[PDB]
Amino acid sequence: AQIGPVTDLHITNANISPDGFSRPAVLAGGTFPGPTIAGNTGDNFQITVFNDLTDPSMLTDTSIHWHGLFQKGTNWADGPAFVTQCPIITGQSFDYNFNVPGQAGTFWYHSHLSTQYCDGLRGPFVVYDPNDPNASLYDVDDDTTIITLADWYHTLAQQEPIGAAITADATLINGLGRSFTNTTASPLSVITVQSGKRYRMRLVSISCDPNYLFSIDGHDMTIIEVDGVNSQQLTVDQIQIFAAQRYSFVLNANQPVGNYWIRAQPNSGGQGFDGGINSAILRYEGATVEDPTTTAPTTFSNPLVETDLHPLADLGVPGQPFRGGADDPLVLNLAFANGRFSIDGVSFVPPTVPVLLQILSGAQNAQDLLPAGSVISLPSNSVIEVALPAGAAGGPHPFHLHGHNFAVVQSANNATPNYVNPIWRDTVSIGGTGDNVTIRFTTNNPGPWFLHCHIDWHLEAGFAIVFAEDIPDTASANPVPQAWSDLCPAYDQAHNIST
Ligand SMILES: *[C@@H]1O[C@H](CO)[C@@H](O[C@@H]2O[C@H](CO)[C@@H](O[C@@H]3O[C@H](CO)[C@@H](O)[C@H](O)[C@@H]3O)[C@H](O)[C@H]2NC(C)=O)[C@H](O)[C@H]1NC(C)=O
Ligand SMILES: *[C@@H]1O[C@H](CO)[C@@H](O[C@@H]2O[C@H](CO)[C@@H](O[C@@H]3O[C@H](CO)[C@@H](O)[C@H](O)[C@@H]3O)[C@H](O)[C@H]2NC(C)=O)[C@H](O)[C@H]1NC(C)=O
Ligand SMILES: [Cu+2]
Ligand SMILES: [Cu+2]
Ligand SMILES: [Cu+2]
Ligand code: NA
Repeated sequence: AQIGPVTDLHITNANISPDGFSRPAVLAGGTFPGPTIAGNTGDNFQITVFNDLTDPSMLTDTSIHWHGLFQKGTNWADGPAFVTQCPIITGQSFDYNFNVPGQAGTFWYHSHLSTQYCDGLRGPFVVYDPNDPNASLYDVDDDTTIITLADWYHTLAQQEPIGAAITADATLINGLGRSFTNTTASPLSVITVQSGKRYRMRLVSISCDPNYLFSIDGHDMTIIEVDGVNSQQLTVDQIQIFAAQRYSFVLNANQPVGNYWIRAQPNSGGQGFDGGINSAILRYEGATVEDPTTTAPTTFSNPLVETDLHPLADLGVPGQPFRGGADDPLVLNLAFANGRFSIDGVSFVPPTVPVLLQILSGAQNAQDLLPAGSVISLPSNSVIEVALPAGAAGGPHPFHLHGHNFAVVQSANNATPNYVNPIWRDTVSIGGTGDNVTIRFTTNNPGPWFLHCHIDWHLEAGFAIVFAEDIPDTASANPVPQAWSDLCPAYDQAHNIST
Protein backbone atom coordinates (compact mmCIF):
# COMPACT_ATOMS: atom_id res chain seq x y z
CA ALA A 1 0.00 0.00 0.00
CA GLN A 2 1.02 3.65 -0.58
CA ILE A 3 1.16 5.98 2.44
CA GLY A 4 0.47 9.69 2.73
CA PRO A 5 0.00 12.52 2.18
CA VAL A 6 -0.27 12.61 6.01
CA THR A 7 1.73 9.75 7.58
CA ASP A 8 4.32 8.73 10.13
CA LEU A 9 7.57 7.28 8.76
CA HIS A 10 9.89 5.32 11.06
CA ILE A 11 13.63 5.12 10.25
CA THR A 12 15.15 1.93 11.70
CA ASN A 13 18.09 -0.42 11.47
CA ALA A 14 17.52 -4.00 10.27
CA ASN A 15 19.25 -6.83 8.42
CA ILE A 16 18.27 -7.36 4.79
CA SER A 17 19.41 -9.70 2.04
CA PRO A 18 18.18 -8.26 -1.29
CA ASP A 19 20.83 -10.17 -3.33
CA GLY A 20 21.19 -13.16 -0.93
CA PHE A 21 23.97 -11.49 1.15
CA SER A 22 22.90 -10.29 4.64
CA ARG A 23 23.90 -6.87 5.90
CA PRO A 24 22.50 -4.26 8.24
CA ALA A 25 20.78 -1.23 6.70
CA VAL A 26 19.00 2.13 7.35
CA LEU A 27 15.38 1.70 6.34
CA ALA A 28 12.26 3.77 5.98
CA GLY A 29 9.11 1.80 6.77
CA GLY A 30 10.99 -1.43 7.38
CA THR A 31 11.70 -2.15 3.67
CA PHE A 32 14.15 -1.60 0.84
CA PRO A 33 13.16 0.49 -1.01
CA GLY A 34 11.01 2.32 1.48
CA PRO A 35 7.19 2.51 0.98
CA THR A 36 5.82 4.82 -1.70
CA ILE A 37 4.69 8.20 -0.29
CA ALA A 38 1.84 9.53 -2.50
CA GLY A 39 -0.78 12.19 -2.87
CA ASN A 40 -2.38 14.45 -5.46
CA THR A 41 -1.10 17.72 -6.92
CA GLY A 42 -1.45 20.64 -4.51
CA ASP A 43 -1.88 18.39 -1.45
CA ASN A 44 -0.47 19.17 2.00
CA PHE A 45 2.10 16.48 2.90
CA GLN A 46 2.89 16.01 6.57
CA ILE A 47 5.49 13.26 6.89
CA THR A 48 6.36 12.88 10.60
CA VAL A 49 9.79 11.24 10.51
CA PHE A 50 10.63 9.15 13.60
CA ASN A 51 14.41 8.65 13.97
CA ASP A 52 14.70 5.20 15.68
CA LEU A 53 18.29 4.55 14.59
CA THR A 54 20.78 2.98 17.05
CA ASP A 55 23.65 1.58 14.95
CA PRO A 56 26.47 4.18 14.83
CA SER A 57 28.18 2.42 11.86
CA MET A 58 25.47 3.94 9.57
CA LEU A 59 25.01 7.16 11.67
CA THR A 60 22.25 7.51 14.26
CA ASP A 61 21.21 10.98 13.06
CA THR A 62 19.13 11.49 9.91
CA SER A 63 17.52 14.04 7.60
CA ILE A 64 15.21 13.40 4.62
CA HIS A 65 14.95 15.25 1.29
CA TRP A 66 11.89 15.15 -0.99
CA HIS A 67 13.71 15.07 -4.30
CA GLY A 68 12.35 17.39 -6.99
CA LEU A 69 9.66 19.10 -4.83
CA PHE A 70 10.20 22.85 -4.91
CA GLN A 71 9.44 23.62 -1.21
CA LYS A 72 8.39 27.21 -2.07
CA GLY A 73 7.92 28.97 1.32
CA THR A 74 9.07 25.82 3.12
CA ASN A 75 12.84 25.80 2.56
CA TRP A 76 13.20 24.53 6.14
CA ALA A 77 11.53 21.26 5.10
CA ASP A 78 13.85 20.52 2.12
CA GLY A 79 16.13 18.18 4.12
CA PRO A 80 19.84 18.65 3.10
CA ALA A 81 21.85 18.46 6.34
CA PHE A 82 23.66 21.70 7.24
CA VAL A 83 22.03 23.54 4.31
CA THR A 84 18.36 23.74 5.47
CA GLN A 85 18.42 21.94 8.87
CA CYS A 86 20.44 20.24 11.51
CA PRO A 87 19.87 16.44 11.55
CA ILE A 88 17.10 14.81 13.62
CA ILE A 89 18.69 12.89 16.56
CA THR A 90 17.79 9.42 17.58
CA GLY A 91 14.67 9.05 19.71
CA GLN A 92 13.20 12.27 18.28
CA SER A 93 10.75 12.98 15.47
CA PHE A 94 10.12 15.86 13.05
CA ASP A 95 7.13 16.83 10.94
CA TYR A 96 8.06 17.74 7.34
CA ASN A 97 4.93 19.80 6.61
CA PHE A 98 4.80 21.21 3.08
CA ASN A 99 2.61 21.62 0.04
CA VAL A 100 3.07 20.59 -3.64
CA PRO A 101 1.34 23.32 -5.68
CA GLY A 102 1.83 23.18 -9.42
CA GLN A 103 3.75 19.85 -9.47
CA ALA A 104 2.62 16.39 -10.52
CA GLY A 105 4.88 13.54 -11.49
CA THR A 106 7.37 10.95 -10.31
CA PHE A 107 9.70 11.90 -7.45
CA TRP A 108 11.58 10.10 -4.63
CA TYR A 109 12.78 10.61 -1.04
CA HIS A 110 16.15 9.83 0.47
CA SER A 111 18.43 10.55 3.41
CA HIS A 112 20.39 13.77 2.83
CA LEU A 113 22.97 13.23 5.59
CA SER A 114 26.46 12.11 4.45
CA THR A 115 26.21 8.90 2.33
CA GLN A 116 23.46 7.46 4.50
CA TYR A 117 20.92 6.98 1.65
CA CYS A 118 23.33 4.42 0.15
CA ASP A 119 22.77 2.34 3.35
CA GLY A 120 19.06 2.03 2.41
CA LEU A 121 16.99 5.15 3.15
CA ARG A 122 15.46 5.67 -0.33
CA GLY A 123 11.91 5.25 -1.68
CA PRO A 124 9.42 6.53 -4.32
CA PHE A 125 7.32 9.68 -3.95
CA VAL A 126 4.45 10.10 -6.46
CA VAL A 127 2.22 13.15 -6.94
CA TYR A 128 -0.73 12.08 -9.11
CA ASP A 129 -2.74 14.46 -11.33
CA PRO A 130 -6.54 13.90 -11.29
CA ASN A 131 -6.68 15.82 -14.58
CA ASP A 132 -3.46 14.39 -16.03
CA PRO A 133 -3.13 15.49 -19.71
CA ASN A 134 -1.54 12.08 -20.42
CA ALA A 135 -4.35 10.03 -18.72
CA SER A 136 -5.79 8.70 -22.00
CA LEU A 137 -2.50 7.12 -23.01
CA TYR A 138 -2.71 4.22 -20.51
CA ASP A 139 -5.00 2.03 -18.49
CA VAL A 140 -3.05 1.26 -15.30
CA ASP A 141 -0.98 3.59 -13.06
CA ASP A 142 -0.53 2.48 -9.45
CA ASP A 143 2.03 1.12 -6.97
CA THR A 144 2.51 -1.97 -9.22
CA THR A 145 3.74 0.21 -12.09
CA ILE A 146 6.63 1.88 -10.19
CA ILE A 147 10.05 0.49 -11.18
CA THR A 148 13.03 1.40 -9.00
CA LEU A 149 16.66 0.93 -10.04
CA ALA A 150 19.24 0.74 -7.21
CA ASP A 151 22.89 0.10 -6.59
CA TRP A 152 23.59 -2.08 -3.52
CA TYR A 153 26.86 -2.45 -1.59
CA HIS A 154 28.05 -5.18 0.78
CA THR A 155 30.46 -2.73 2.50
CA LEU A 156 28.71 -0.12 4.73
CA ALA A 157 28.87 3.46 3.35
CA GLN A 158 30.85 4.90 6.30
CA GLN A 159 33.58 2.48 5.36
CA GLU A 160 33.90 3.81 1.74
CA PRO A 161 37.08 5.90 1.31
CA ILE A 162 36.31 9.49 0.45
CA GLY A 163 36.96 10.48 -3.16
CA ALA A 164 37.46 6.83 -4.24
CA ALA A 165 35.88 5.03 -7.17
CA ILE A 166 33.46 3.01 -5.15
CA THR A 167 31.77 0.02 -6.90
CA ALA A 168 28.55 -1.74 -6.13
CA ASP A 169 27.93 -5.46 -5.52
CA ALA A 170 24.44 -5.80 -7.04
CA THR A 171 21.84 -4.05 -9.16
CA LEU A 172 18.43 -4.21 -7.52
CA ILE A 173 15.21 -3.75 -9.55
CA ASN A 174 12.22 -3.25 -7.24
CA GLY A 175 14.45 -4.19 -4.31
CA LEU A 176 15.74 -7.56 -5.68
CA GLY A 177 18.66 -8.70 -7.83
CA ARG A 178 21.78 -10.87 -7.88
CA SER A 179 25.30 -10.19 -6.72
CA PHE A 180 28.06 -9.62 -9.29
CA THR A 181 30.53 -11.89 -7.44
CA ASN A 182 29.67 -15.03 -5.57
CA THR A 183 26.41 -14.94 -7.55
CA THR A 184 23.53 -16.97 -5.97
CA ALA A 185 20.15 -17.66 -7.66
CA SER A 186 18.29 -15.43 -5.19
CA PRO A 187 14.78 -14.24 -6.14
CA LEU A 188 14.28 -11.77 -9.03
CA SER A 189 11.57 -9.14 -9.09
CA VAL A 190 8.50 -9.82 -11.28
CA ILE A 191 6.47 -7.08 -12.94
CA THR A 192 3.08 -8.50 -14.04
CA VAL A 193 1.03 -7.19 -16.97
CA GLN A 194 -2.19 -8.25 -18.75
CA SER A 195 -2.12 -8.81 -22.50
CA GLY A 196 -3.72 -5.85 -24.33
CA LYS A 197 -3.48 -3.29 -21.44
CA ARG A 198 -1.29 -0.16 -21.36
CA TYR A 199 0.74 0.78 -18.30
CA ARG A 200 2.24 4.01 -17.00
CA MET A 201 5.61 2.63 -15.84
CA ARG A 202 7.20 5.14 -13.42
CA LEU A 203 10.98 4.47 -13.71
CA VAL A 204 12.91 5.87 -10.75
CA SER A 205 16.70 5.89 -10.36
CA ILE A 206 17.40 5.65 -6.62
CA SER A 207 21.10 5.15 -7.39
CA CYS A 208 23.94 6.44 -5.25
CA ASP A 209 26.26 6.31 -8.27
CA PRO A 210 25.85 4.27 -11.48
CA ASN A 211 23.78 5.14 -14.48
CA TYR A 212 21.78 2.31 -16.03
CA LEU A 213 21.03 1.18 -19.58
CA PHE A 214 17.38 0.19 -19.07
CA SER A 215 15.41 -1.95 -21.61
CA ILE A 216 12.69 -4.57 -21.79
CA ASP A 217 13.23 -7.43 -24.30
CA GLY A 218 10.63 -7.40 -27.12
CA HIS A 219 9.07 -4.14 -25.94
CA ASP A 220 9.57 -0.46 -26.63
CA MET A 221 8.79 2.43 -24.26
CA THR A 222 6.94 5.67 -24.94
CA ILE A 223 8.27 8.45 -22.69
CA ILE A 224 5.62 10.88 -21.39
CA GLU A 225 7.32 12.43 -18.30
CA VAL A 226 10.89 13.49 -17.46
CA ASP A 227 11.82 14.35 -13.79
CA GLY A 228 8.24 15.54 -13.12
CA VAL A 229 7.83 17.43 -16.41
CA ASN A 230 5.25 16.12 -18.92
CA SER A 231 6.82 15.43 -22.33
CA GLN A 232 5.61 14.91 -25.85
CA GLN A 233 5.43 11.17 -26.57
CA LEU A 234 8.91 9.81 -27.50
CA THR A 235 9.25 6.09 -28.32
CA VAL A 236 12.55 4.44 -27.51
CA ASP A 237 13.93 0.93 -27.06
CA GLN A 238 16.51 1.81 -24.35
CA ILE A 239 16.79 4.55 -21.67
CA GLN A 240 20.18 5.54 -20.15
CA ILE A 241 19.02 6.87 -16.75
CA PHE A 242 21.42 8.74 -14.46
CA ALA A 243 21.33 8.81 -10.67
CA ALA A 244 18.17 10.47 -9.29
CA GLN A 245 16.40 10.89 -12.67
CA ARG A 246 12.88 9.70 -13.34
CA TYR A 247 10.84 8.83 -16.51
CA SER A 248 7.28 7.75 -17.03
CA PHE A 249 6.87 5.54 -20.10
CA VAL A 250 3.89 3.78 -21.59
CA LEU A 251 4.36 0.04 -21.82
CA ASN A 252 1.90 -1.58 -24.25
CA ALA A 253 1.50 -5.24 -23.31
CA ASN A 254 1.33 -6.10 -27.05
CA GLN A 255 3.76 -9.02 -27.29
CA PRO A 256 2.82 -12.75 -27.07
CA VAL A 257 1.86 -13.95 -23.58
CA GLY A 258 5.19 -14.98 -22.06
CA ASN A 259 8.19 -13.98 -19.94
CA TYR A 260 10.59 -11.21 -21.03
CA TRP A 261 13.83 -9.98 -19.41
CA ILE A 262 13.95 -6.50 -17.92
CA ARG A 263 17.53 -5.26 -18.13
CA ALA A 264 19.42 -2.52 -16.18
CA GLN A 265 23.12 -2.46 -17.07
CA PRO A 266 25.21 -0.17 -14.81
CA ASN A 267 28.25 1.77 -16.08
CA SER A 268 30.46 0.23 -13.36
CA GLY A 269 30.26 -3.08 -11.50
CA GLY A 270 29.10 -6.27 -13.21
CA GLN A 271 28.81 -6.18 -16.96
CA GLY A 272 26.26 -8.37 -18.77
CA PHE A 273 23.63 -10.74 -17.41
CA ASP A 274 25.40 -14.00 -16.46
CA GLY A 275 23.58 -15.82 -13.68
CA GLY A 276 20.69 -13.31 -13.94
CA ILE A 277 22.58 -10.23 -12.59
CA ASN A 278 21.27 -6.81 -13.76
CA SER A 279 17.86 -8.41 -14.42
CA ALA A 280 14.20 -8.67 -13.51
CA ILE A 281 11.19 -10.42 -15.18
CA LEU A 282 8.22 -8.99 -17.12
CA ARG A 283 5.49 -11.68 -16.82
CA TYR A 284 2.24 -11.69 -18.70
CA GLU A 285 -0.82 -13.06 -16.91
CA GLY A 286 -1.21 -16.68 -18.06
CA ALA A 287 2.50 -17.23 -18.77
CA THR A 288 4.32 -20.19 -17.29
CA VAL A 289 6.20 -19.40 -14.07
CA GLU A 290 9.72 -19.68 -15.46
CA ASP A 291 12.64 -17.40 -16.35
CA PRO A 292 12.53 -15.60 -19.73
CA THR A 293 14.51 -17.00 -22.63
CA THR A 294 14.65 -13.72 -24.56
CA THR A 295 17.75 -11.89 -25.68
CA ALA A 296 18.85 -8.31 -25.99
CA PRO A 297 19.80 -6.95 -29.44
CA THR A 298 23.49 -6.37 -30.06
CA THR A 299 22.76 -2.69 -30.44
CA PHE A 300 19.68 -0.68 -29.69
CA SER A 301 18.26 1.11 -32.67
CA ASN A 302 16.26 3.85 -30.94
CA PRO A 303 17.98 4.79 -27.70
CA LEU A 304 16.89 7.87 -25.76
CA VAL A 305 18.84 11.00 -26.71
CA GLU A 306 18.07 13.93 -24.38
CA THR A 307 17.71 16.53 -27.22
CA ASP A 308 14.81 14.43 -28.66
CA LEU A 309 12.72 15.21 -25.60
CA HIS A 310 10.37 18.21 -25.60
CA PRO A 311 7.84 19.46 -23.03
CA LEU A 312 4.14 18.70 -23.55
CA ALA A 313 3.32 22.28 -22.48
CA ASP A 314 4.75 25.34 -24.20
CA LEU A 315 7.44 25.99 -21.60
CA GLY A 316 9.95 27.76 -23.84
CA VAL A 317 13.28 28.93 -22.43
CA PRO A 318 13.79 32.10 -20.30
CA GLY A 319 16.29 34.75 -21.39
CA GLN A 320 17.81 35.42 -24.80
CA PRO A 321 18.90 32.94 -27.47
CA PHE A 322 22.66 32.93 -27.00
CA ARG A 323 25.28 31.99 -24.46
CA GLY A 324 25.32 34.49 -21.62
CA GLY A 325 21.84 35.73 -22.61
CA ALA A 326 20.53 35.89 -18.98
CA ASP A 327 20.39 38.39 -16.14
CA ASP A 328 22.89 36.35 -14.14
CA PRO A 329 25.04 34.16 -16.47
CA LEU A 330 27.41 31.84 -14.58
CA VAL A 331 30.08 29.37 -15.60
CA LEU A 332 31.17 26.91 -12.91
CA ASN A 333 34.68 25.55 -12.75
CA LEU A 334 34.14 21.88 -11.85
CA ALA A 335 37.30 20.00 -10.85
CA PHE A 336 38.71 16.98 -9.09
CA ALA A 337 42.16 16.29 -7.59
CA ASN A 338 43.62 14.22 -4.84
CA GLY A 339 40.43 12.66 -3.65
CA ARG A 340 38.38 15.91 -3.47
CA PHE A 341 36.04 17.71 -5.84
CA SER A 342 35.72 21.47 -6.07
CA ILE A 343 33.41 24.09 -7.54
CA ASP A 344 35.01 27.49 -8.37
CA GLY A 345 38.11 26.41 -6.41
CA VAL A 346 36.31 25.39 -3.20
CA SER A 347 35.61 21.87 -1.98
CA PHE A 348 32.26 21.65 -0.11
CA VAL A 349 32.51 20.71 3.59
CA PRO A 350 29.22 21.08 5.50
CA PRO A 351 29.12 24.08 7.98
CA THR A 352 28.35 23.79 11.65
CA VAL A 353 25.38 26.19 11.43
CA PRO A 354 22.96 25.31 8.56
CA VAL A 355 23.01 27.93 5.81
CA LEU A 356 19.28 28.72 6.30
CA LEU A 357 19.83 29.36 10.06
CA GLN A 358 22.83 31.63 9.30
CA ILE A 359 20.55 33.71 7.01
CA LEU A 360 17.64 33.80 9.52
CA SER A 361 20.20 35.00 12.17
CA GLY A 362 21.04 38.06 9.98
CA ALA A 363 23.92 37.11 7.70
CA GLN A 364 22.90 38.72 4.52
CA ASN A 365 25.43 38.41 1.88
CA ALA A 366 27.04 35.42 0.48
CA GLN A 367 30.52 36.46 1.72
CA ASP A 368 29.11 36.47 5.31
CA LEU A 369 27.97 32.88 4.83
CA LEU A 370 29.77 29.67 5.73
CA PRO A 371 31.33 27.70 4.24
CA ALA A 372 33.36 30.56 2.83
CA GLY A 373 33.41 30.41 -0.98
CA SER A 374 30.69 27.67 -1.07
CA VAL A 375 27.66 30.02 -1.18
CA ILE A 376 26.76 32.06 -4.30
CA SER A 377 23.97 34.60 -4.01
CA LEU A 378 21.31 34.79 -6.73
CA PRO A 379 19.18 37.95 -7.35
CA SER A 380 15.44 37.70 -7.16
CA ASN A 381 13.11 37.60 -10.20
CA SER A 382 16.00 37.09 -12.58
CA VAL A 383 16.93 34.67 -15.38
CA ILE A 384 19.89 32.53 -14.29
CA GLU A 385 22.14 30.56 -16.68
CA VAL A 386 24.59 27.99 -15.35
CA ALA A 387 27.14 26.39 -17.65
CA LEU A 388 28.56 23.13 -16.20
CA PRO A 389 31.53 22.15 -18.44
CA ALA A 390 32.57 18.54 -17.90
CA GLY A 391 36.13 17.05 -17.58
CA ALA A 392 36.37 16.31 -13.82
CA ALA A 393 37.23 12.67 -13.12
CA GLY A 394 34.50 10.17 -12.27
CA GLY A 395 32.04 11.23 -14.98
CA PRO A 396 29.49 11.41 -16.31
CA HIS A 397 28.30 13.56 -13.39
CA PRO A 398 24.50 13.98 -12.92
CA PHE A 399 24.07 17.49 -11.52
CA HIS A 400 20.94 18.32 -9.52
CA LEU A 401 19.48 21.65 -8.27
CA HIS A 402 17.17 21.78 -5.25
CA GLY A 403 14.11 24.12 -5.20
CA HIS A 404 13.79 24.20 -9.00
CA ASN A 405 13.60 22.47 -12.32
CA PHE A 406 15.44 23.98 -15.29
CA ALA A 407 15.59 24.14 -19.08
CA VAL A 408 18.37 21.95 -20.46
CA VAL A 409 19.66 24.43 -23.03
CA GLN A 410 22.62 22.19 -24.00
CA SER A 411 22.87 18.42 -23.40
CA ALA A 412 25.73 15.87 -23.20
CA ASN A 413 27.61 14.95 -26.33
CA ASN A 414 26.06 17.68 -28.53
CA ALA A 415 27.63 21.13 -28.90
CA THR A 416 24.41 22.79 -30.18
CA PRO A 417 22.26 24.72 -27.69
CA ASN A 418 18.44 24.80 -27.88
CA TYR A 419 16.76 28.07 -26.95
CA VAL A 420 13.35 27.07 -28.35
CA ASN A 421 11.95 23.80 -26.89
CA PRO A 422 14.40 21.76 -24.76
CA ILE A 423 13.17 19.50 -22.03
CA TRP A 424 12.96 20.82 -18.47
CA ARG A 425 14.17 18.51 -15.68
CA ASP A 426 15.91 18.52 -12.29
CA THR A 427 18.98 16.20 -12.69
CA VAL A 428 21.15 16.31 -15.83
CA SER A 429 24.26 14.43 -17.02
CA ILE A 430 26.96 17.01 -17.75
CA GLY A 431 28.58 14.65 -20.26
CA GLY A 432 32.19 14.21 -21.21
CA THR A 433 35.36 16.08 -21.94
CA GLY A 434 34.73 19.29 -23.92
CA ASP A 435 30.93 19.32 -23.31
CA ASN A 436 29.17 22.41 -22.07
CA VAL A 437 25.85 21.29 -20.55
CA THR A 438 23.97 24.44 -19.60
CA ILE A 439 20.79 25.04 -17.61
CA ARG A 440 18.43 28.02 -17.16
CA PHE A 441 15.76 28.96 -14.62
CA THR A 442 14.12 32.04 -13.11
CA THR A 443 14.50 32.94 -9.43
CA ASN A 444 11.03 32.95 -7.87
CA ASN A 445 11.76 30.81 -4.80
CA PRO A 446 13.69 32.51 -1.98
CA GLY A 447 15.98 30.30 0.09
CA PRO A 448 19.32 28.42 0.06
CA TRP A 449 19.20 25.68 -2.65
CA PHE A 450 21.85 23.01 -2.93
CA LEU A 451 23.49 22.35 -6.33
CA HIS A 452 25.55 19.16 -6.42
CA CYS A 453 26.55 16.02 -8.25
CA HIS A 454 24.06 13.28 -7.37
CA ILE A 455 26.73 10.54 -7.24
CA ASP A 456 26.56 10.51 -3.45
CA TRP A 457 30.24 9.59 -3.05
CA HIS A 458 31.10 12.76 -5.03
CA LEU A 459 28.87 14.99 -2.91
CA GLU A 460 30.67 13.53 0.17
CA ALA A 461 34.00 14.41 -1.49
CA GLY A 462 32.94 18.03 -1.91
CA PHE A 463 31.22 18.37 -5.34
CA ALA A 464 28.58 20.97 -4.30
CA ILE A 465 27.80 24.66 -3.85
CA VAL A 466 24.80 26.47 -2.33
CA PHE A 467 22.73 29.01 -4.29
CA ALA A 468 21.49 31.49 -1.70
CA GLU A 469 18.51 32.66 -3.78
CA ASP A 470 17.05 36.07 -2.74
CA ILE A 471 18.77 36.29 0.63
CA PRO A 472 16.80 39.52 1.50
CA ASP A 473 13.44 37.82 1.25
CA THR A 474 14.44 34.40 2.71
CA ALA A 475 13.21 35.08 6.24
CA SER A 476 9.82 36.63 5.27
CA ALA A 477 9.23 33.90 2.63
CA ASN A 478 10.04 30.92 4.88
CA PRO A 479 8.49 31.23 8.39
CA VAL A 480 9.85 28.39 10.49
CA PRO A 481 8.02 26.13 13.04
CA GLN A 482 9.23 25.80 16.56
CA ALA A 483 10.20 22.16 15.97
CA TRP A 484 12.62 23.32 13.25
CA SER A 485 14.09 25.94 15.59
CA ASP A 486 14.63 23.18 18.17
CA LEU A 487 16.67 20.93 15.82
CA CYS A 488 20.13 22.61 16.01
CA PRO A 489 20.05 23.09 19.87
CA ALA A 490 19.16 19.42 20.27
CA TYR A 491 21.68 18.18 17.74
CA ASP A 492 24.55 20.32 19.06
CA GLN A 493 23.76 19.32 22.70
CA ALA A 494 23.72 15.60 21.74
CA HIS A 495 27.06 15.92 19.91
CA ASN A 496 28.78 18.32 22.35
CA ILE A 497 29.11 21.05 19.71
CA SER A 498 29.51 24.83 20.62
CA THR A 499 27.37 27.43 18.63
C1 LIG B 1 30.63 27.19 -21.85
O1 LIG B 1 29.85 28.27 -22.20
C2 LIG B 1 30.21 29.41 -21.44
C3 LIG B 1 29.16 30.51 -21.70
O2 LIG B 1 27.86 30.02 -21.32
C4 LIG B 1 31.63 29.88 -21.88
O3 LIG B 1 31.95 30.99 -21.08
C5 LIG B 1 32.77 32.04 -21.66
O4 LIG B 1 34.12 31.64 -21.34
C6 LIG B 1 35.10 32.53 -21.90
C7 LIG B 1 36.48 31.96 -21.51
O5 LIG B 1 36.48 30.55 -21.69
C8 LIG B 1 34.81 33.96 -21.36
O6 LIG B 1 35.71 34.86 -22.08
C9 LIG B 1 36.87 35.20 -21.25
O7 LIG B 1 36.51 36.22 -20.34
C10 LIG B 1 37.53 36.77 -19.52
C11 LIG B 1 36.97 38.02 -18.88
O8 LIG B 1 35.89 37.65 -18.04
C12 LIG B 1 38.67 37.26 -20.39
O9 LIG B 1 39.67 37.75 -19.49
C13 LIG B 1 39.19 36.17 -21.33
O10 LIG B 1 40.14 36.74 -22.23
C14 LIG B 1 38.01 35.65 -22.15
O11 LIG B 1 37.41 36.74 -22.85
C15 LIG B 1 33.33 34.48 -21.40
O12 LIG B 1 33.15 35.58 -20.48
C16 LIG B 1 32.34 33.37 -20.96
N1 LIG B 1 30.83 33.66 -20.85
C17 LIG B 1 30.30 33.79 -19.58
C18 LIG B 1 28.77 33.94 -19.41
O13 LIG B 1 30.93 33.76 -18.48
C19 LIG B 1 32.59 28.70 -21.62
O14 LIG B 1 33.90 29.01 -22.21
C20 LIG B 1 32.11 27.42 -22.30
N2 LIG B 1 33.01 26.29 -21.94
C21 LIG B 1 33.32 25.34 -22.77
C22 LIG B 1 34.30 24.31 -22.21
O15 LIG B 1 32.92 25.20 -23.93
C1 LIG C 1 21.90 18.24 -31.21
O1 LIG C 1 21.13 19.17 -30.47
C2 LIG C 1 20.41 20.08 -31.34
C3 LIG C 1 19.70 21.13 -30.52
O2 LIG C 1 18.81 20.55 -29.53
C4 LIG C 1 19.44 19.25 -32.17
O3 LIG C 1 18.91 20.16 -33.19
C5 LIG C 1 17.53 20.20 -33.42
O4 LIG C 1 17.24 19.13 -34.25
C6 LIG C 1 15.82 19.11 -34.36
C7 LIG C 1 15.43 17.72 -34.86
O5 LIG C 1 15.90 17.66 -36.19
C8 LIG C 1 15.34 20.33 -35.16
O6 LIG C 1 13.90 20.36 -35.17
C9 LIG C 1 13.39 20.12 -36.47
O7 LIG C 1 13.16 21.39 -37.04
C10 LIG C 1 12.72 21.22 -38.39
C11 LIG C 1 12.70 22.58 -39.04
O8 LIG C 1 11.85 23.37 -38.20
C12 LIG C 1 11.34 20.61 -38.29
O9 LIG C 1 10.78 20.47 -39.59
C13 LIG C 1 11.51 19.23 -37.70
O10 LIG C 1 10.26 18.56 -37.59
C14 LIG C 1 12.09 19.41 -36.31
O11 LIG C 1 11.34 20.33 -35.52
C15 LIG C 1 15.77 21.62 -34.42
O12 LIG C 1 15.52 22.76 -35.22
C16 LIG C 1 17.26 21.56 -34.09
N1 LIG C 1 17.61 22.76 -33.28
C17 LIG C 1 18.72 23.40 -33.42
C18 LIG C 1 18.91 24.59 -32.52
O13 LIG C 1 19.60 23.13 -34.22
C19 LIG C 1 20.11 18.07 -32.86
O14 LIG C 1 19.18 17.19 -33.49
C20 LIG C 1 20.96 17.27 -31.89
N2 LIG C 1 21.81 16.29 -32.59
C21 LIG C 1 21.54 14.99 -32.58
C22 LIG C 1 22.50 14.10 -33.40
O15 LIG C 1 20.51 14.49 -32.05
CU1 LIG D 1 18.30 14.02 -4.48
CU1 LIG E 1 16.88 17.39 -4.59
CU1 LIG F 1 29.96 13.21 -9.78
NA1 NA G 1 11.99 32.40 -24.56
